[PDB]
Amino acid sequence: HMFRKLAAECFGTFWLVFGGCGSAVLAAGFPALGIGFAGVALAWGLTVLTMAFAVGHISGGHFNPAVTIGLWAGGRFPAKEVVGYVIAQVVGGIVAAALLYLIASGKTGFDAAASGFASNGYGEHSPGGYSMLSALVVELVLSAGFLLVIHGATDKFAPAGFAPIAIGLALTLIHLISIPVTNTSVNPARSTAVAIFQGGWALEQLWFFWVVPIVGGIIGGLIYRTLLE
Amino acid sequence: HMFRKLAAECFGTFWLVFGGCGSAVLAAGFPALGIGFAGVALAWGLTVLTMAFAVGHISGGHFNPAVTIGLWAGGRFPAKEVVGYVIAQVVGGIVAAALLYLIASGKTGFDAAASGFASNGYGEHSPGGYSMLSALVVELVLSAGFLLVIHGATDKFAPAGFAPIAIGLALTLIHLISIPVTNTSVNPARSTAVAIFQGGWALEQLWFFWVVPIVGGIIGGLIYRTLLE
Amino acid sequence: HMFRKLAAECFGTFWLVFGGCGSAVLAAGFPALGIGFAGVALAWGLTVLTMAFAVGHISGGHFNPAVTIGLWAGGRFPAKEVVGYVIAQVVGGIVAAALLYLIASGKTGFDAAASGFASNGYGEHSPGGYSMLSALVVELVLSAGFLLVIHGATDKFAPAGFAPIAIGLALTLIHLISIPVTNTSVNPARSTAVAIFQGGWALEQLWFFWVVPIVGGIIGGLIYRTLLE
Amino acid sequence: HMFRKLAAECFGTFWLVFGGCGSAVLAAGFPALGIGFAGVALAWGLTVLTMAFAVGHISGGHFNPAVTIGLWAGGRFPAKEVVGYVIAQVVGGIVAAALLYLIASGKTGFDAAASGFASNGYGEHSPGGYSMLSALVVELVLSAGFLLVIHGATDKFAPAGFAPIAIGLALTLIHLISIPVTNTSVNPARSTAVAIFQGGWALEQLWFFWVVPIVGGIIGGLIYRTLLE
Ligand SMILES: CCCCCCCCO[C@@H]1O[C@H](CO)[C@@H](O)[C@H](O)[C@H]1O
Ligand SMILES: CCCCCCCCO[C@@H]1O[C@H](CO)[C@@H](O)[C@H](O)[C@H]1O
Ligand SMILES: CCCCCCCCO[C@@H]1O[C@H](CO)[C@@H](O)[C@H](O)[C@H]1O
Ligand SMILES: CCCCCCCCO[C@@H]1O[C@H](CO)[C@@H](O)[C@H](O)[C@H]1O
Ligand SMILES: CCCCCCCCO[C@@H]1O[C@H](CO)[C@@H](O)[C@H](O)[C@H]1O
Ligand SMILES: CCCCCCCCO[C@@H]1O[C@H](CO)[C@@H](O)[C@H](O)[C@H]1O
Ligand SMILES: CCCCCCCCO[C@@H]1O[C@H](CO)[C@@H](O)[C@H](O)[C@H]1O
Ligand SMILES: CCCCCCCCO[C@@H]1O[C@H](CO)[C@@H](O)[C@H](O)[C@H]1O
Ligand SMILES: CCCCCCCCO[C@@H]1O[C@H](CO)[C@@H](O)[C@H](O)[C@H]1O
Ligand SMILES: CCCCCCCCO[C@@H]1O[C@H](CO)[C@@H](O)[C@H](O)[C@H]1O
Ligand SMILES: CCCCCCCCO[C@@H]1O[C@H](CO)[C@@H](O)[C@H](O)[C@H]1O
Ligand SMILES: CCCCCCCCO[C@@H]1O[C@H](CO)[C@@H](O)[C@H](O)[C@H]1O
Repeated sequence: HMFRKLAAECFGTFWLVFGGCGSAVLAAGFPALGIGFAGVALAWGLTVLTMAFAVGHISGGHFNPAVTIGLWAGGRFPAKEVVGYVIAQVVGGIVAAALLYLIASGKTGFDAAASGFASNGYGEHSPGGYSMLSALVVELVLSAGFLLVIHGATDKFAPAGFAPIAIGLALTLIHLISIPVTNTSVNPARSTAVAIFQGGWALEQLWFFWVVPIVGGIIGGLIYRTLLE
Repeated sequence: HMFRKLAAECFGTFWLVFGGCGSAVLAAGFPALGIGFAGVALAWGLTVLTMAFAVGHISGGHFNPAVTIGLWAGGRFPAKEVVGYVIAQVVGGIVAAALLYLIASGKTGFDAAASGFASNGYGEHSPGGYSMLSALVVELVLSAGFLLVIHGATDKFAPAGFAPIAIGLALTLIHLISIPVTNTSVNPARSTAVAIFQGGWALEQLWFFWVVPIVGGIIGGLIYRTLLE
Repeated sequence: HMFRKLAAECFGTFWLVFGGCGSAVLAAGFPALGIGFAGVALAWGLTVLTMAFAVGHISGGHFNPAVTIGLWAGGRFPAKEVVGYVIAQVVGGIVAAALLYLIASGKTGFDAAASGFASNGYGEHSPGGYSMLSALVVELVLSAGFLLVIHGATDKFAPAGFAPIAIGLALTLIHLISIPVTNTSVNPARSTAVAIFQGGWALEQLWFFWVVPIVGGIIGGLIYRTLLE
Repeated sequence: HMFRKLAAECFGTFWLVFGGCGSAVLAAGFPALGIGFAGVALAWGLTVLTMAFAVGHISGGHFNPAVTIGLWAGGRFPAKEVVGYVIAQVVGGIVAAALLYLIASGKTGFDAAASGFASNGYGEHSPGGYSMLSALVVELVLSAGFLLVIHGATDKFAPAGFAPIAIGLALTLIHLISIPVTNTSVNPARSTAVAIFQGGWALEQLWFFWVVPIVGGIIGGLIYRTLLE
């Protein structure tokens, strides 16, 4: 049933934004004991590992408009189901961002706009001061690579069952490399969710984190489909 | 035999409290080399991963009254076995908390009451100063999500064998997000165990960490059963 | 062939001491970027995960005299092969400790005696100042629990293939809890290897880390065999 | 088809250098939140875990001239395919190093030569001041051990599917031990890639990190083939 797959994609994407962004906003910078980028990166991949095992057998477990569209371009997913996944994914992420904003507001001094609310940005809004070109190349390469890993790990001849470990851990890796550059998107639903609550520059740069992750995912699906499969 | 399943749940829950709380009390804040929240979060999920692989095939490996009751509500576990699991779980956790208190007392300056002995709390007793509403929402969402992941990872059509990785790592993730908010419960046996030895406010707020994790687990079982399965 | 199993146990135990102790001596305290106890704990479990997958199908992959003897007591391993495993394990660990001492000496200021060379100790020689009773209880409980996890993860009805993940990660967990107490033994071959090169108090307390890990392993094998299996 | 296997080895090795070196150059030392050696070590192993699951079923997933040649020496891979793998691997790594250098240049003050651009070195160029002998022994032992783990984890009687976890995590472990000594090579393609852009001493010491990782891999393949298999 399409409706359960959509529900799976919705809950899945909530889990991803709530855990990934949640761990950044609530836990990364906690004084002395905070989890850092490494811990945020771990949380990211675990959201996908845990939900891909929980609901992958229902929707395919994309939880990411760049995954859905890259699987489309890779010949693994039908055109007709794409938009519904992307919508489910966005809604899921917004609901998680909203519950997170509520949780974060329960601590004195919380300020979504000034902290950035874990939004992805480049230039002045890159966590490490990286240029827009730096942001483009990193997001493109890692979106491509994420898709190449998803395609291959779910290949016919790939050992059955492990895809959720491969894919989720691939997202940890992605974050271990790129947080300093863009705060790591590779996911338009993820960038949209928190940008809405950040409410300023995150909305002005949001288009970047629709365009680049998607193109990158497309490229990754094409590489697998035409050169590897 | 019910007796071995109870024993499995008892040893399992001891392993969870001893490792999870043990790593927090003995190792989180160790000067210069201590493991932080990220390391506590890792320990948490590994207690469940390791025991779910060790004794999951005996009891189902709940190790958590919110898991048992959420599996009940999800239609995966019988009413008649619930109370015995919960009792086993509580006893297991108390024995671990007691052996831990003994281990911790062997270091000059240990003080269960003043340190909090890894107890879950909100408000004044949240590690990060988060309100009661912040604590409710986080514990509710993550208890629900823990149950959704348990249900899905053990679904008929979920690949056999991986559930312990999915579930245990889901608990790491849960801790990576919420330690700052409540010290992370999602488990009434876990909160009760150490609150007894903390012996003050942890006992006054303990009811919260029975009610919220259970309701949350219930909701998660209901979501899976009615919308996903 | 017994000879290959011994060789597997020997190489295995070298891998464990070289990686576990190696990461502590070379990397834990590296200024600013060092890996801490959490990273040492991760290295520990990965030595066992990686070798249990590499040579578990040859020897059973014990790499630990407390594992061999606890599997004996659990009815999973024959008396007649025990001593040969323990010998293989000790030799393996000593060779790793020797190559490590050589590697560590290649940096100005290295001093095995004064640093402790990653040796296990209690009292004055506990990393965190914990008493002998604290050391006994922690080592006993965690040795028992390690054995309970090994027995269960390799149970007939335990899903085939995952034991190396369960067991190796159980050792990470063990280290996440107890490094501050004893530097974490649960392994007489591991304690002997480096105590020889530390060459002072580590040799005076070594008996503790033969007796306690073994008794603990025995207890864990007995718990599984009589109450769980 | 040889061409796809080469492409798999090429993309694979790019993924390894881009993630491993990428995480070091972009994220290790990030102020306050940076990922450290432990996080770099995790990234390393995840590059191999993720690509071995994605393309292992295509090429065998070596991503490392020391792996290819050690599998040769172990009797697991034909002489005639070796050079093509090594070439693919080197090209892959250089392309990743180039895209990384471009990403890193987008931040004020980046200087590949002075930072070392994550190059492997010994002596004056060891991160921790370790001698050349220290560097030889560590790289030899860990290259050998990496190969022993690869051989065993892919043995006939090794449980099917887990090799990518065993091998990838073995690389994390390798890095947890040796970064301080050499920045961890065990991979000539990895050392060559960044040495080209470092452009000074990294090129003068590069031969070391061809010779030692290869000899070590050879030894590891020989140990398995003659003593364990
Ligand atoms: C699915 C929801 C996507 C939301 C995209 C909306 C883009 C908003 O656009 C932004 O609006 C803000 C006005 O409040 C301003 O801060 C910015 O100048 C403007 O670019
Ligand atoms: C699927 C639902 C969301 C679709 C993509 C949202 C793209 C938002 O794009 C944003 O639009 C603004 C225009 O108002 C511009 O001012 C911003 O610069 C741009 O980031
Ligand atoms: C899917 C979301 C829209 C993607 C359209 C691709 C081209 C967008 O192009 C960009 O739009 C920005 C404002 O939106 C401007 O600030 C940039 O100058 C413009 O280059
Ligand atoms: C299964 C065991 C559950 C124990 C729940 C008992 C609740 C105790 O209640 C508490 O008792 C303390 C008196 O010692 C006081 O600190 C508190 O004011 C009181 O709320
Ligand atoms: C299964 C065994 C334990 C059941 C749940 C214990 C709930 C304890 O609840 C506690 O009770 C006290 C009443 O004395 C109150 O004062 C505290 O505020 C409350 O946290
Ligand atoms: C299972 C444990 C009891 C849960 C009962 C749900 C309602 C409890 O309600 C709460 O009890 C606390 C004291 O116990 C009071 O401090 C709070 O004001 C009260 O709201
Ligand atoms: C398998 C190898 C086990 C070695 C155990 C030997 C116990 C050594 O015993 C120790 O010897 C040292 C003398 O050099 C002294 O530092 C100590 O006082 C003494 O207890
Ligand atoms: C299997 C090979 C090693 C067997 C166990 C070694 C036990 C060493 O035991 C050591 O012996 C010394 C006696 O000289 C005592 O002085 C020390 O206190 C004690 O730690
Ligand atoms: C297997 C290694 C020997 C274990 C024997 C168990 C009893 C050892 O007993 C201990 O031996 C130590 C010196 O060895 C003394 O310092 C202690 O006082 C003594 O209690
Ligand atoms: C596959 C590509 C391998 C490149 C190996 C080339 C070895 C370069 O050699 C180096 O060249 C530099 C001149 O630019 C100098 O810094 C060094 O003195 C010299 O050793
Ligand atoms: C497969 C393509 C690369 C082959 C190995 C490159 C080995 C480079 O070796 C380098 O060569 C230089 C000679 O110019 C010496 O000066 C350096 O000391 C040495 O590191
Ligand atoms: C595959 C790359 C070449 C390996 C050849 C093995 C012997 C190299 O030998 C070394 O070469 C270096 C310059 O290249 C010199 O600095 C050293 O003194 C020399 O020992």
